Amino acid sequence: IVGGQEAPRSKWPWQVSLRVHGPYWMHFCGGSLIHPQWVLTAAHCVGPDVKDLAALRVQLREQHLYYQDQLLPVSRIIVHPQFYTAQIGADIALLELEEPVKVSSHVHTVTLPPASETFPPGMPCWVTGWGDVDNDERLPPPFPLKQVKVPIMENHICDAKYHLGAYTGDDVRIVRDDMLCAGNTRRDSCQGDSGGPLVCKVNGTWLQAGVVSWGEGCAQPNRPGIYTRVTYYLDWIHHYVPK
Amino acid sequence: IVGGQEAPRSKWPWQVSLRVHGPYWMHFCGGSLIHPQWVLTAAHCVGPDVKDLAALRVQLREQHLYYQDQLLPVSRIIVHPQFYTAQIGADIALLELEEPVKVSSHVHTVTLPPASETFPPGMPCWVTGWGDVDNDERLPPPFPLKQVKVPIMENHICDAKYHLGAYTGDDVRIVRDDMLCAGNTRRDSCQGDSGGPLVCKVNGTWLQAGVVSWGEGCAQPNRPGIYTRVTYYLDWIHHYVPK
Amino acid sequence: IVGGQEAPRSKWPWQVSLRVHGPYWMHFCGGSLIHPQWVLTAAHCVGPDVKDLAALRVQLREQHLYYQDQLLPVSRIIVHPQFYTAQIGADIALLELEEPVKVSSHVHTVTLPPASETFPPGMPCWVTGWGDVDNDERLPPPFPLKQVKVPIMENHICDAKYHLGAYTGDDVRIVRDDMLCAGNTRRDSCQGDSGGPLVCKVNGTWLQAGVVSWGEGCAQPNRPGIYTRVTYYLDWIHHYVPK
Amino acid sequence: IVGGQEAPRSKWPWQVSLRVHGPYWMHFCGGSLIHPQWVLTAAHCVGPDVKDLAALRVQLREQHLYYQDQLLPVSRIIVHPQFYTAQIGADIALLELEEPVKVSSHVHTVTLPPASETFPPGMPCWVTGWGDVDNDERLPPPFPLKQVKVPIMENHICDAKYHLGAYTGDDVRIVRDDMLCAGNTRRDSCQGDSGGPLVCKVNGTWLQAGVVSWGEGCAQPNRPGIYTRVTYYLDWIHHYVPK
Ligand SMILES: C[Si](C)(O[Si](C)(C)c1coc2ccc(C(=O)N3CCC(c4cccc(CN)c4)CC3)cc12)c1coc2ccc(C(=O)N3CCC(c4cccc(CN)c4)CC3)cc12
Ligand SMILES: C[Si](C)(O[Si](C)(C)c1coc2ccc(C(=O)N3CCC(c4cccc(CN)c4)CC3)cc12)c1coc2ccc(C(=O)N3CCC(c4cccc(CN)c4)CC3)cc12
Ligand SMILES: [Cl-]
Ligand SMILES: [Cl-]
Ligand SMILES: [Cl-]
Ligand SMILES: [Cl-]
Repeated sequence: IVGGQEAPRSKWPWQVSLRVHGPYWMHFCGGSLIHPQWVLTAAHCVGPDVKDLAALRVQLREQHLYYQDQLLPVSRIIVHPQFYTAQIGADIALLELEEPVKVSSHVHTVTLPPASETFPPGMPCWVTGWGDVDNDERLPPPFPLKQVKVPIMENHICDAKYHLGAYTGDDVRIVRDDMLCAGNTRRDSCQGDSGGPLVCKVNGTWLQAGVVSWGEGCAQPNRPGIYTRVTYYLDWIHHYVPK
Repeated sequence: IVGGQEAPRSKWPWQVSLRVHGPYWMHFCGGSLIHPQWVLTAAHCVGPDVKDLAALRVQLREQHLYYQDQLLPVSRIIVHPQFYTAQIGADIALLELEEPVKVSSHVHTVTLPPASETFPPGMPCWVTGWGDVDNDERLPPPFPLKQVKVPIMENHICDAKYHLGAYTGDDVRIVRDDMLCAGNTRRDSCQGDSGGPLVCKVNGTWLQAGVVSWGEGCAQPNRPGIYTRVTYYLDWIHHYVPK
Repeated sequence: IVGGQEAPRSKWPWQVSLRVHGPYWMHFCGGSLIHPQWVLTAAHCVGPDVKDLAALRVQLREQHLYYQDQLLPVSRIIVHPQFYTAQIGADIALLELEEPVKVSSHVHTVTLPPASETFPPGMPCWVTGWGDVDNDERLPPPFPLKQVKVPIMENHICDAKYHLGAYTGDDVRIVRDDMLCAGNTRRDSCQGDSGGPLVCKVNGTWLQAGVVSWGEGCAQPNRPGIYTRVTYYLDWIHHYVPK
Repeated sequence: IVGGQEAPRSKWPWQVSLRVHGPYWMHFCGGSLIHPQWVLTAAHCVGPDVKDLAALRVQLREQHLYYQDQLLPVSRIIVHPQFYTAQIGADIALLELEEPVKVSSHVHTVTLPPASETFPPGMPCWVTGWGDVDNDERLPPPFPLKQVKVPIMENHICDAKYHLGAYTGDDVRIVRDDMLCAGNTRRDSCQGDSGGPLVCKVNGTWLQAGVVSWGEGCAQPNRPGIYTRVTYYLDWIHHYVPK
């Protein structure tokens, strides 16, 4: 997270951390608890090439990474079959937990938006994670969960910004219709935040609008953060996750 | 270049090296001389973002990098407007030199293929360059130009390989129709070879079939190297370079 | 620490961590609390060149680095004037804290040895710290304090080992008389453990025999760890620290 | 070499490069041809631990490293038996070549000084090598041999300078009697120049005064380059090398 601060312990009860087996169970990507037995994340965290399930675990909301880990095994990785790279799109994946989590006020699910939900330009949303704090700047120990408030950007404007200072033809889409943009040169998600949630409070209810997907660096001029648009893939999500 | 060997001095008179300004004028991609005032390279080497032309120079065929440099400045960088990433396609670009080069038996242009040549499996083709000699292994000093003979794999077969060990659906195309596949687990191009030539001997004449573009690593199982298919982009090239 | 295990919370109440200011207050050496206002460490951790005192802080016994830091600033750095490198000797230094620490069962001083204790082979001795767990392997998060029991090797025997596989003449002393050897190819201190304590239980009391100083790598054949012999430097220490 | 320039091809016919076996025969240290069958170098380049002779070769004077290598095998490494580290001293070694070199005006021996030779403070001398061009700045390709003119410094002054900004007692020697100092904040030897020659023209004859040994960084305030004093070790040298 670039330009944020450390999150209050009471906030973001759905945030998860994805961990890969090595010398330790290291954080590589974020995710969100969308049902007691399912995590929503980015396909590029876990694909497109097939991964060993035994080398992956999930960690539920933690103030500080690694300090009080209680690692959860995963029973299935479901990567959207249209995914090959984040720039092409379909950057979305599900992880089915081995058990349902017992929900509490401290760890619980996020609400998905209705199909019709339009998160309008300017709407204040929040992105969270334990990613880098700037380009090539790691989150320092003790690895607090960070948050930053970022406004939704309209696709057409976000696409136009990506074309400024580029050779790419103006009518050739960079930011595609299954993607959503947020952030500026002071506030953004960054590497390690991938797969985590962009959430917006709509009439007082928190809805997950996006999944951290990609961008050109973090907080760079004319290069807002790009997210997979959750509304776009609701039907695919609902094919596996109970409503 | 993975596999193969140091090129004889008499071969590949069209090979160029692209250099970026820093503590020294460092090699970062290859290219080919297609006209005395024009170099053909990969878009990903010089885009999609606009770079400072003053910080780019070209070196004509050299047996060893850096030893006998005579760097040439560039007046224009022209990048295919469809280009955004190598995995999407249109990985092709042109550099106009500030002056025409004087040609000779040692340094001269390569012939572009007619629109109809398809470069089928079994054709004798070579890829050349100063890139890495295996995944994450640098070409050692004194940096000789390398060459390797690479076998063509038909696009549909190549695409099908790219789907083995992938989540990507089998009918979601990975290797696109403007690309070409060649190489195996002993013979391939690698990082630093990008933008250079794949040339095939057709009826006694060397034609440039491909521009080194991408792949999943270098010389990995089921993952041939991918080239930009030059025939696909002949009309574009001819918008800029005289016939 | 190579080998051994995470220390129980009740053990080594004297262990400290030295921190250098940067993107975070990073652990770079250990130390020991020898008086409420004084820490004993290795000279090589803080010298021979004079450093900015404002950029140094000390953390008292913590089970996990960084998680619950309460950093304490330093008023004086006193380095043995014979010191230039660890291989020459006099690898010993004192830090005066700006305030006295409040002691308890969890955090308190270690007892210095009488001038006459020699710490012979067979004595039960432990070395503790947050350093590397093998040559060039970092202690992973969450950075637990480690301990390992290390066997003492008599100085002359240790010196003779240091000469095996060396050009150095056998009568040119390597392990000097102000040093002490301990450890083997399974149990040793390592980088990041420097400046911390080697403690040996003598007649029911824990005494600090050694300060972690140097060695040829960590847990390597014929190369025990080398410590600064605390008894050699008692008079110096007592020039500064009250009895 | 810090602050130098590329050497004329006619200069320094005694300079050699020491090469270690890996992915290529990489330069690690300098040396000097002091007899047709012997190279003078620093012991820290090849010790104090015993090295495999088969993994070492010598390269005679070359304008550019790696370009025209003709690598020479070594038949004996002789490391001064008093050597353990450069800061202690005796940082001097001999390599006996498998054959005598055939001398020419382009490659030939350097003259050693007489025992009595005093290279006085201020005398202009030259150091040469293919080392780093500043702290942590590698010599760029095509790796030219560099030179820089450096004045001799008196030991007592050099020792005093090393004490400025240090905790080390003023009467505790840092720069020892077998060492010689030269250089300033604009001109110095650096890592990779080790073992190469410091040469001074005395009444029109070039004599080797020093062997590049160590220092605190390169070209740092109050930290001149330190060399092994060749006069000090003449008798040891003459024990193996014919006069
Ligand atoms: C994940 Si990749 C490594 O991405 Si790119 C550097 C190619 C990339 C393409 O578009 C981009 C657009 C942006 C960024 C970028 O700036 N990022 C940093 C910031 C980050 C980020 C993350 C989270 C949030 C935010 C928002 N602020 C940003 C997103 C990535 C990176 C990119 C990649 C995608 O598909 C691939 C397919 C293959 C490979 C691959 O294996 N290689 C590349 C090709 C190479 C090769 C070279 C020559 C010849 C051959 C033939 N043998 C091979 C071998 C190694 C790599 C990839
Ligand atoms: C200890 Si240092 C960093 O030197 Si060494 C790595 C060659 C060393 C000398 O003896 C040793 C003996 C052992 C080890 C070693 O193996 N270690 C790894 C393990 C570690 C350790 C730590 C804790 C516990 C244990 C026990 N298991 C071990 C101790 C170090 C290392 C060494 C050193 C001491 O005094 C110095 C003074 C100066 C410098 C220094 O600044 N430089 C070296 C010289 C160099 C230079 C080169 C050519 C010309 C010039 C002139 N401009 C300069 C510039 C950079 C470095 C040092
Ligand atoms: Cl919340
Ligand atoms: Cl040819
Ligand atoms: Cl204890
Ligand atoms: Cl000369």
